[PDB]
Amino acid sequence: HGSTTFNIQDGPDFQDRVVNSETPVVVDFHAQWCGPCKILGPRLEKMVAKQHGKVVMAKVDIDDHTDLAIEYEVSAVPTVLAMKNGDVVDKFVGIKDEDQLEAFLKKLIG
Amino acid sequence: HGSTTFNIQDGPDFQDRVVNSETPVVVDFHAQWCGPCKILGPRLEKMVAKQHGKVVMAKVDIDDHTDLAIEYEVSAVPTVLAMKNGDVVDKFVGIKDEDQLEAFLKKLIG
Repeated sequence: HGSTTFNIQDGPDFQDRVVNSETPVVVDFHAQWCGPCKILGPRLEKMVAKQHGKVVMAKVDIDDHTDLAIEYEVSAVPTVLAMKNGDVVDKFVGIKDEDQLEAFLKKLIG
Repeated sequence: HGSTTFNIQDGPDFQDRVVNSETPVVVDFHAQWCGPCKILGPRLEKMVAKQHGKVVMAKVDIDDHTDLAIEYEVSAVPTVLAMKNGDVVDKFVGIKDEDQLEAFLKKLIG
């Protein structure tokens, strides 16, 4: 699909848009009961969008995607994984501000 | 309805077995991706079971029951709420050992 930011809909959708992505990906594990996700989520989303295809953001609602949180050993939300060619290359938990997200994205993109 | 320990199945099951409970209730909010819930869960279930109906334990899987987590402002798991006559009277987050769980239940029960 056209957008660099998207909700993961299922396991195949994850395999295709994350594992098989040809660009680096930020996977944002969140949930509707997690207050801090409501700050982080839109923040990162906007900054990912500004990169115009150099990075993509897969949003994963943990409640709809329990398997995925198990596979990635997510124990709290928000968790954001940086992924490349199918593997995890960086991670953080909790909120980060704009400068920190910018640094996180530059480290991933180059 | 003979067990003092039970999984909450839906909204009405919650209003009936927790809000409308005649006994003190320990509500355990857990998920399959949360490691520490696998220590706490069985430990607390066993200790509640030993009380033979002076308290009950309502288990709430947060992924099957997002709504309850939103209502009770659960921000992380494990979160355990103590409830009586439909109100929240105590709370803790994370694992506790048997001495702590034992004090917690004596404070609740009396």
